[PDB]
Amino acid sequence: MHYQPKQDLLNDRIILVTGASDGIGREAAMTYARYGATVILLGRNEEKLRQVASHINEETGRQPQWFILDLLTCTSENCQQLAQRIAVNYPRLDGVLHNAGLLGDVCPMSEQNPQVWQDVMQVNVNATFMLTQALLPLLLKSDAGSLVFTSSSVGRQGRANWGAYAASKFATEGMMQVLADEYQQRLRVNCINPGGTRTAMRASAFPTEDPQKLKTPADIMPLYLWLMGDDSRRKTGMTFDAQPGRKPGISQ
Amino acid sequence: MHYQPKQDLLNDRIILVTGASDGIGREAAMTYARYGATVILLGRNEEKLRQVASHINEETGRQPQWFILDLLTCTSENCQQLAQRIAVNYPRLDGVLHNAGLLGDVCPMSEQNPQVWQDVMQVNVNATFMLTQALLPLLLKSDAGSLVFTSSSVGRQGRANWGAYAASKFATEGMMQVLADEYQQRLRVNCINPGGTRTAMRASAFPTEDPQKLKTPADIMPLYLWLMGDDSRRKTGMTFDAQPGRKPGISQ
Ligand SMILES: NC(=O)c1ccc[n+]([C@@H]2O[C@H](COP(=O)([O-])OP(=O)(O)OC[C@H]3O[C@@H](n4cnc5c(N)ncnc54)[C@H](OP(=O)(O)O)[C@@H]3O)[C@@H](O)[C@H]2O)c1
Ligand SMILES: NC(=O)c1ccc[n+]([C@@H]2O[C@H](COP(=O)([O-])OP(=O)(O)OC[C@H]3O[C@@H](n4cnc5c(N)ncnc54)[C@H](OP(=O)(O)O)[C@@H]3O)[C@@H](O)[C@H]2O)c1
Repeated sequence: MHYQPKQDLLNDRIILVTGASDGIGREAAMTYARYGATVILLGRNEEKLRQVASHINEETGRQPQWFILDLLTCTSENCQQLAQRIAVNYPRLDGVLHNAGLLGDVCPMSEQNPQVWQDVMQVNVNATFMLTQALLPLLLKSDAGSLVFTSSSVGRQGRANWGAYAASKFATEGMMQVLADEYQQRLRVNCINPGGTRTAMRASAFPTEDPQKLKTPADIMPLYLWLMGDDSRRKTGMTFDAQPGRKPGISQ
Repeated sequence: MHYQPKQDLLNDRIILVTGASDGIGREAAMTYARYGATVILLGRNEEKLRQVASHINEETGRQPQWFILDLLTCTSENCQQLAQRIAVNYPRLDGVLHNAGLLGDVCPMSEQNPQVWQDVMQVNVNATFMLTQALLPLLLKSDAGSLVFTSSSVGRQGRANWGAYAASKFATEGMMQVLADEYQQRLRVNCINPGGTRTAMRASAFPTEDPQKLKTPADIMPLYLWLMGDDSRRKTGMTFDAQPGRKPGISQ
């Protein structure tokens, strides 16, 4: 998506980003900030969140708040305590970008490791679900709350060596549609499939690949920017692609 | 699907059916038997499996073997011990129908109960995955092993009150496609979405509904029969509907 907006586009918007410590999440949080947003960072590692908060401070003069939450093991209650902690400092939430993710094994189903498989379901689906349940209220208390999940090409068509991850992204799509058709004109709820992007995790699943050939988290930010502003205030229940017509695979 | 075959159609086929104690699983197991198959019953409750085995005995003179396996709590190893127990008594497996399922809460995401949500993921996806991993070998040792999963209309498009269940069925579809494109010409791997059928579980999610209005597990057996015989030996990676053009909803 080509999309060129005012650096005040998100001026009075409170937006929580998961997986904000790295890759696309770090990028999205920094970009939201740079466009006015009052961003909240979520991750497991505090030092990594300190780093990110500090850079947003350098870039914008306001320092974002971070909260720690480990999706692999957090409980429903853990998620409610979080929402409560948030609630004191913020009147509401205008946006939630679910970006935290676990890849897990890329390998044949025969070799796919079950603990890892389950770890992937837990982070990508279950905890992602529980956190969105704990955050649903704060969001509903927005002029027009925007909720986006992170999908993938193997969340629309499963390919040979993808495993827990393909299954988890399908579930993400499903989960988005149930929420979308359920919050009819109360919230926007969509997925973005970012596409192959230059991050450590794309490296890990494609070591052959030359990252210089890949597009960059900054390169795909337009879509992220769109789904969060007002230019999208009527669109819900959809799955947007960041690199339309890049098509599956490695070389590119 | 209209499909009228020899009652020797599955004559020398070994077929394992999960959720064989009730509903569509009980039906499929009894129908396979009645068409020649050497059927293996899986479930959690032994007495309920005794009942079913005994009726197949009345109907066909051969008594099927049952094995107990509780998908909510079984471990990877639990699944391997099973496959081993099977392996002694059977040279291979010509078919595996994954039919065991958990509905979980039908209600808004806001009210969706997390333990139940996770229980549904565990049975429908995770354990279904681990059991198919433990059974993959026996299956590959077949002339043409057939593996089918059980999907649902909310595994293709998520609807308001479906929850863990919609998400789990999407994942099922994903899991089927990864396996299908991965066992290229080595196995057939498809889903059947049975459609609204007259079972206790359809009753539970649609109490308004009049079951007399519903089609019956025996009424949709053609598709089950198809996917398992030779008349389908080249089709893989697909999602077949039992009641094509019934369309979502209650009244019907
Ligand atoms: N980039 C691509 O090629 C592409 C393609 C398909 C899908 N995606 C999707 O893009 C999203 C973001 O990917 P990325 O490449 O930006 O990520 P990344 O930098 O490689 O790492 C993903 C993020 O997830 C977080 N995370 C993992 N486990 C967590 C846990 N248990 N608790 C809390 N946070 C956890 C990590 O935090 P920590 O640093 O603290 O560990 C990390 O910041 C993912 O959901 C992925 O599925 C991207
Ligand atoms: N019928 C429909 O309207 C329709 C529509 C959509 C989807 N489906 C699909 O149809 C499939 C079969 O449904 P049905 O109506 O035939 O089923 P059902 O009779 O209502 O019960 C489903 C079966 O799953 C088994 N099961 C549940 N939890 C288990 C566990 N933890 N361990 C082992 N087995 C377990 C049950 O065994 P026990 O008796 O021992 O508890 C039962 O035999 C399901 O996968 C469902 O998703 C059907």
